[PDB]
Amino acid sequence: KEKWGVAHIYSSYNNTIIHITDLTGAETISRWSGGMVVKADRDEPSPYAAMIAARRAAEEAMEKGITGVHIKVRAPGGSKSKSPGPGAQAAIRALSRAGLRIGRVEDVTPIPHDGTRPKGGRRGRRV
RNA sequence: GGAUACUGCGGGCCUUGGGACCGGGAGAGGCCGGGGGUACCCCUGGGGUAGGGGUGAAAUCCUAUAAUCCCAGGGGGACCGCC
Repeated sequence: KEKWGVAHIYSSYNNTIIHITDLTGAETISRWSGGMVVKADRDEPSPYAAMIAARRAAEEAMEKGITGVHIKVRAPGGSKSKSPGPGAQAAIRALSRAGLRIGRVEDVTPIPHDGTRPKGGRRGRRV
């Protein structure tokens, strides 16, 4: 029989997390970060690191018996940035190549109807 | 002593300036009461294993008394995105 899961991707300017669950999101299957596959902190969001972690997670999922997968991609959002990083697309293509079938794709970046104050300081960062 | 255009004083008239009223509409004008929208933070439960965050690069910091991440619930305070 064909079973479907869900891949949550959390992408940032500093790391990428790929997490595969069942359709309910209450049972976890695999979880891999860009910091498990490199040793430089400045490479955690490299799309190659993302590809590698995606491959590991996909192979573990297949071993567990997962065939299809829906996708929810996310940036931190809220008061932080609303734009994903560059590892998300890499991870998606890597999941496709690993051998899983892909279903729906959606963005779930949480966005403020009007909310809290960000960290700048009325003048932002000045480096 | 004389004159009466202008100004002042006294008395009548006018509607052009201003004010009052009727009508159908506009608008984030103000105050009061009620109902909501996402997001964020804390707590409690379930899943899961080793890093998460952060930078020009890093480290102080959180983490094995189980973090980041995913799910189900409870509470609280500010704000009202796109249009």
